[PDB]
Amino acid sequence: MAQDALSDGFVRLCIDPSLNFFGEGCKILVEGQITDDATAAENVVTCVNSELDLVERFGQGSVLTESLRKVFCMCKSGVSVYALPRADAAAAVSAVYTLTVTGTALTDGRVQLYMGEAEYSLDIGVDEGDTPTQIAAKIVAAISPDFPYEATAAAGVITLTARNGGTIGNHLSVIYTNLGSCTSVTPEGVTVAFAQTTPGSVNPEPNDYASVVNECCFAVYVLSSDDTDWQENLRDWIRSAWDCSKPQCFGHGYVFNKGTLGQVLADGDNSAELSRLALPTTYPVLPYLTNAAYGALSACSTCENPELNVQGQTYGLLSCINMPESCTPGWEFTEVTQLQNNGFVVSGPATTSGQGNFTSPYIYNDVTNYLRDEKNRPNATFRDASSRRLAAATGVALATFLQQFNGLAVFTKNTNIKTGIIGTNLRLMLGKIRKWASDNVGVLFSEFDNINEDIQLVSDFDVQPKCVGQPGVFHLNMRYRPPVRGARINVNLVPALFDN
Amino acid sequence: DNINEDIQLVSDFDVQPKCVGQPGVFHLNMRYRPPVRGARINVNLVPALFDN
Amino acid sequence: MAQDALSDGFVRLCIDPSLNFFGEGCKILVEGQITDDATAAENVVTCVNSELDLVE
Amino acid sequence: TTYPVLPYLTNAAYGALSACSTCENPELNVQGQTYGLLSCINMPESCTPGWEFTEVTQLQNNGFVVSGPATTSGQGNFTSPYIYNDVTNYLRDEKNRPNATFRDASSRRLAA
Amino acid sequence: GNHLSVIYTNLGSCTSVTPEGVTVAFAQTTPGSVNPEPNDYASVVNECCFAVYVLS
Repeated sequence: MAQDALSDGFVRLCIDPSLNFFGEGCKILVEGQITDDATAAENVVTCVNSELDLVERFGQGSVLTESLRKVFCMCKSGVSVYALPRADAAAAVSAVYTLTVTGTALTDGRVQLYMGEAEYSLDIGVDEGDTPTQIAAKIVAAISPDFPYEATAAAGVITLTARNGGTIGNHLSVIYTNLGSCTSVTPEGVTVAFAQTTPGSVNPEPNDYASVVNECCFAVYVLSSDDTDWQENLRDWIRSAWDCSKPQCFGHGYVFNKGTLGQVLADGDNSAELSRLALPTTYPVLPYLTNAAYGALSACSTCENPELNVQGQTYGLLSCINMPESCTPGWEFTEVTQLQNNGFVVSGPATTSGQGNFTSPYIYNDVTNYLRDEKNRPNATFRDASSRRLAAATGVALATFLQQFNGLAVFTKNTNIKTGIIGTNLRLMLGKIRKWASDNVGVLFSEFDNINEDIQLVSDFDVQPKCVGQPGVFHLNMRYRPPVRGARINVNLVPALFDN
Repeated sequence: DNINEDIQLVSDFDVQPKCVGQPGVFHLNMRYRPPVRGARINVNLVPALFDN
Repeated sequence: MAQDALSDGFVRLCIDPSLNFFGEGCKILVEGQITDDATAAENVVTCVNSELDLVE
Repeated sequence: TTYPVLPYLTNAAYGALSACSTCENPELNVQGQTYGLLSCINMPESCTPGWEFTEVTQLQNNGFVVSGPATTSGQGNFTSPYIYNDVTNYLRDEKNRPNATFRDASSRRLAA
Repeated sequence: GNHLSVIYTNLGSCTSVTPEGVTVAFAQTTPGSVNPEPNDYASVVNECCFAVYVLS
């Protein structure tokens, strides 16, 4: 039994509210810790298809699953997500914090605490007085399973210990939002204190990228760790992906650095391959969540066109992260200027107030840690990440163009081509290359300073000594500039008065 | 390279000793090269920044 | 493998913003005093490549 | 050692491509992603190439034909290989002198 | 025949749901020993022109 309009089988109808027409966007790789209850294989890259399989595959409340949660939040489409799970060192210890409640509530109301991120913050209320600290600590009825820490729920005071060992858990921050003036009435006589009691000690230091990411290409690398040694290994891998010794894969990596001004400036190892997210000691959010948000935002979820800058309050808004409002900005303006001038990406809140509501941050500058070329000359050639993106795009675009000369007859010495032959020579190849370069002014390039000096073609015979040059081998030199864009306006405002 | 040295033709009477050569027998020597074609291009790419 | 456009090995790409196309222009000699903390050999003509090797 | 395909199938495909479907004009080189694609062979994608680039360079410089896949990924889908260099095993000379007279397979066809 | 290779594509996670609890292992137990070595080309390919030879 069938239906008339469909019975003959000319139209074959399929109804599915879960199909996706989008093609396979670029690739992003996320690397972080896992836990024992994970079912994914250690030290092996895998593909992730949606939010839902986390925890089962990558463990409960582990760093990697939390990072992937933001990665899949900033990208509704146009990206492919890959994961590189890592395991904790066997000797690593877990950091410990104590949240000691005190007093005895004597007025009814609500108490709402901020923990790590807006998702892990909870609002819990009490409807009667005379509740001791024992009736307090009922918070555990609200703490989510995904919180990266475990609450002991002891006798009146709850202790917090990280799930993943090492220094990564050494960053939890707890804030009493309603302690100050607010429109929500807080129980009177309640005082909650937060303090640390033990740090982490050991972090894993894998050095095997050449075996797990051997040849597959990735666009953005996100590393959920704060260890300088691990970051240097990733930097070396990206160096390798760009070296001229063999065909290149390119790519750009994102890391963070938390500390005081004098400490953060000590991590500037002139890395053109890294964007370093400088954060202060008093930062109220888990750093790797912000790092993952920035990485996933810049990972072609916006950059389908490589020349776009991830800046400002529109194209650089990390809308997946929420932090409470505060008067203190985190960095002073002079500290911000120093960080920006030394090669660190600085973020800030989208609004300021003392009421303590939730706000999202954004990014002031999209910069790489590059400050000096290989001859130690300071310049801004690779100051912006868009410069690296454009260099990668130009390399591929130029490589595709030159393919037409592969297998084409080449005439040297006597350069007269007999009628009917299919071939070329140096002068005609140079003309075609110049024409292609000129056609691209406005897309890849800015106008050329002197096109007669920027592009040069020579044959291997002209270079090598007699009887050593190989036949059919050519050398090309090309110098170029990327397009310019508005950066700043300095305004002088002079209020006069009506006169004469 | 040099057509005058790359092709040479000689008769048998010129080569074999006297009274041993044969009539209507020739020796030809030819040297040639195959055609050349594009093989590789070495590209140096030197990014800069707008100045002056 | 790397990337499809660069995999076959016909085009071998090098990206280095510190390269120079200029040939060697003719030479100039600079003669003057040094100090005891310099690491250069006295009374020996040597080439200088950039402004930054100085002092030491 | 880790080649994931039956060795003789690749050899047969290469020979069939280089014999008739291409070389009725003897000066063509069976290389690249267009004129040297073995479209009748499919193998899963892999992050590992089988040969490191230095090994590839050594094999090429020692008179061996090397090949690789047309595309790379970790998902494991099917891809076809192609020939990097269409080269014979010729080195040295009948008088023991290194030269490249018969380096390319098209040289033999042109000589014939 | 000493060259067979068997690969489990969906051992790692993929868009195809591999049943859980299933594992397949592959190994060799006995190799080959002897191959033919004919030397009679002069009688079967006697003066007939072939452009390409394939040896499987």
